[PDB]
Amino acid sequence: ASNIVPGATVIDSTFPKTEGGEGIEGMLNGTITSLSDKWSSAQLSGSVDIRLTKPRTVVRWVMDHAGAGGESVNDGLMNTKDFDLYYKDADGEWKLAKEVRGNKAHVTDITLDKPITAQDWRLNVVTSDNGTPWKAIRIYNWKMYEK
Ligand SMILES: [Ca+2]
Repeated sequence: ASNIVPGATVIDSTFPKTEGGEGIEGMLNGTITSLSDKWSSAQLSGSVDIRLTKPRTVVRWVMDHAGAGGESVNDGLMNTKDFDLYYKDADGEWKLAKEVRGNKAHVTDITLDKPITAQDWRLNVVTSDNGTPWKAIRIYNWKMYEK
């Protein structure tokens, strides 16, 4: 209802185009149905550009990492560590909304410094985990909220 990511389209990414289990769309649907309701990639870093169903004024940004979906629940070794959110401004320029460094938590729930109005948003995964033996990008949901 209030998460405004679901229905978003992928407009660009820096990952080889590839069918198709646990694709990018997995983190857009806002659900944790099962192990298959995430995005996972063997490429340990990269970015995703999405276009929301409409422009939104975003105040809050939530990421459900692997631990939130029941993977490595005890230690969080599979949880995304460094990752940033960018937005495309009115002039068409990408601007940094929020940088995260050193995360280990299952869920990151971040209020933005200020409300940001944009339709196109970018997630950049810098460091995909916290030293799990089975390294991968594993993101259950990318969620954002208006006031
Ligand atoms: Ca999901």
